[PDB]
Amino acid sequence: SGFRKMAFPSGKVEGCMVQVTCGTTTLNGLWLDDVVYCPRHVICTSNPNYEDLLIRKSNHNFLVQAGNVQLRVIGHSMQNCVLKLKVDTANPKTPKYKFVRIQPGQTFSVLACYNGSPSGVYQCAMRPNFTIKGSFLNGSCGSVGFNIDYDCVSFCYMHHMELPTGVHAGTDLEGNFYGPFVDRQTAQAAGTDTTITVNVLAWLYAAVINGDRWFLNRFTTTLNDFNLVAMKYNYEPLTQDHVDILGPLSAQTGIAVLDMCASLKELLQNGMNGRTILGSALLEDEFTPFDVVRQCS
Amino acid sequence: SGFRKMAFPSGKVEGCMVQVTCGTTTLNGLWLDDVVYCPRHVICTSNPNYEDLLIRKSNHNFLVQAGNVQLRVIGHSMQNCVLKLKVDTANPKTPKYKFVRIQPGQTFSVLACYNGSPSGVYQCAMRPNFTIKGSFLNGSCGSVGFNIDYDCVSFCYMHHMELPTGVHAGTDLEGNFYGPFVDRQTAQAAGTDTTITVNVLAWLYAAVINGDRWFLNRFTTTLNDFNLVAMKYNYEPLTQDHVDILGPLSAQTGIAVLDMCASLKELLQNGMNGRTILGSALLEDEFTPFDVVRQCS
Ligand SMILES: Cc1cc(CN(CCC2CCCCC2)C(=O)NC2CC2)no1
Ligand SMILES: Cc1cc(CN(CCC2CCCCC2)C(=O)NC2CC2)no1
Repeated sequence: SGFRKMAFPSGKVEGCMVQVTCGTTTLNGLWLDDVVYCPRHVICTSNPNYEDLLIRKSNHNFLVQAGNVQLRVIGHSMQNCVLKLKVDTANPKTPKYKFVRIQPGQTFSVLACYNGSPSGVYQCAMRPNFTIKGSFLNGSCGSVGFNIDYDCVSFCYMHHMELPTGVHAGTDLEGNFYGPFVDRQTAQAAGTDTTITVNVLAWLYAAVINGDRWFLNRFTTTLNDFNLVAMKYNYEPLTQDHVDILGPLSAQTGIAVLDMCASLKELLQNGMNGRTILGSALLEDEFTPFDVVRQCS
Repeated sequence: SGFRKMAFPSGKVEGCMVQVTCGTTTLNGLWLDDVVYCPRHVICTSNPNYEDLLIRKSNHNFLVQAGNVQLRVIGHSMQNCVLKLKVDTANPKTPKYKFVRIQPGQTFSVLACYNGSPSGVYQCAMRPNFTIKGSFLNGSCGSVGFNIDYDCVSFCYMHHMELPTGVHAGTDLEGNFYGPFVDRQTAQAAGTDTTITVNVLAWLYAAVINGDRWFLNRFTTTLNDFNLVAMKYNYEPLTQDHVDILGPLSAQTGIAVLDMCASLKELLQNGMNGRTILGSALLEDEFTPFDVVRQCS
C-alpha cells in the first residue's frame, strides 16, 4: 500500500550528465554516444542572433568535462534551441534511449543537475500551458527529464529557464520549446493553466485502491453533465478516450468511470469538509493513469 | 525557484541491489564489498525461531543474482533482523558508504525494488512513531533508504513490512528495528504519531524564500506560549536546539524563528481560509531544515 510521487531510478541518466563551459557560462549537457546535447544559451554573452554567435565559435572554445575527464569537442552544430557537440569519445555508459516529445498531462522524472553533477530527482507533469512546476536554481540549465520503460530511457525535456510566476520552461531533446516560449529574456509569461481532469480521476482510483473511500457515492453522471461542471471549475474536458484509458482502474476497483465522475463533481461543488485523500487536502492532477497502475496493487 | 519533495540520485544504490531467493521466497539484498545484506524473513517458510531456521540452512540454499550474474554464497550469518551473506565476488560498484541510524523527524530517499530491480525513488521522513509513509508492494522487502553526502552513501533503512494502517516499518542496516516492531505477523500497530514542528517551520521558511508570504504577521510569540499551542494541536515541542537549527533560514529571510512561530500558531488556530502554501492546503512536516537549505536559493 501507499501512494507517493515516485521518480524513475536515475542511474542510467546520471552516467550521461556532463559539464559544458563557454567563456564564463557553465551549464549541463547530455552525453549519448559521441554527442553532447546542451542548451544553446551556453554560447550567449552579456536579442542574440544564435547563427552568428555559433559561426564565431571554434571547437576549442567548448570545455566539456565528464566527471574529471575532459572530452575533446571535434564538431559543433545547432539544432533549434540545443547545441550538438561532437566529442572524440563515445560515452561507454550510454543507455538504450529515444528522444520523444510528451503531451500536456503526461509526467516525467527530472534529474536536477549543477556543474554536470546530479543533485536530486523528482516527478513533474507537463502542464496544459506547457510549463512545469519544478525546482531549479541558476546552473540547472541543461538538466533533463525522462521516463524509463524496460531499461530504455525516453528523454522528453531539457531545462532552459524560469518564467516570472516561478514555473519552468524548456525544450524536447530536438531543441523545440514546449509552449510559446523563447530562450532569451522577454516579458513572456505562462498562459492560463487548467486542471488535468483524467489525472484527478486516476488519483481518486489510486485513493480507492489504497482504502480512501469517503468521497464515493451511489450516483452516476453523464459525460456531458460532468463536462458542464468541469468547464465551470477550469478542468479540462473529459473525452471518451480518457474514459477508455481509465478502463483498467475502473475494472480493478469495480467503480464505473462515470460513477467516479459523480464523486469528482461533488468534491468540486462542496470541497472536502476538512477531510483528506492520500494525504492531500487538494485534488491532485500530476499522476497519470499509467503512474497509478505502475505503482499500485 | 520552486520547492519539490526531491530524492537523492539513486545510481550509486542501484548498482548495489541484488535478488535473494530461499525456497519460494524472493526479496531484495544490498551488495557492498563481498557481503549481501537482506531481511532474515527470506529464510521463513509457511512464531519462527530464526537461530534454528538459520542453523538448518546451507550456503547453497541461497540463490543470489546481481542482474544476470549468480553470486556464490560462501558464508551466512544473522545480525539482529538481517542476514549477512558472504559471496565469492566483491561488488565493483560499491560506493563509499556508512551505516547510520536516523532520528525521527529526519528524511531519506527510498529506492523501491522488486526482484533486485529498482522500480522508483521517493523521499520519506521517519515519523515520531518510527514508521514511514512509503509505497511498497509484496516483493519490496529489502528495499533500502539512504542519504548521500559528497558521494558517500549513508544507508539508514531496510524495508521489512506493512502495518495495518498502511504505513511501513523496517530496520537500520545493523538489523535493529525502528520502533516497537518485530519481523513477523502479530496484531502490532503504529503508536500515536505527532507532527514534526521544526520541519513545518523549515517548510514555512521555504515558502517565504519561494515568494509565499500571506501567512506572515508582525507578531512574535514566546517559546513557552508557542509550546502550549503545539501541545494542543499534537505538534512536537519546539526546543532551543530547533530554534538554533533554524538560524540560517531565519538569517536568510530576516524572519526571527519566534516570529515564524507566531505565524504557525495563527495557521493552527484559524486554518488557511482556502489559501495554499507551496501548493499544499495542509502544513507539511516531511522537509528538514537541511532539505530546505539543500534545495532553496
Ligand atoms: C532560477 C532558474 C535558473 C534556471 C536556468 N538558468 C537560466 C538560463 C536562462 C536564462 C534566461 C534566458 C534563457 C536561459 C541557468 O541555469 N542559468 C545559468 C547557466 C547560466 N532555471 O531556473
Ligand atoms: C504490502 C507490503 C509488503 C511489504 C514487504 N513484504 C512483506 C514481508 C513481511 C511480511 C510479514 C512479516 C515480516 C516480513 C514483502 O515484500 N514480502 C515478500 C517477500 C515475500 N511491505 O509492504
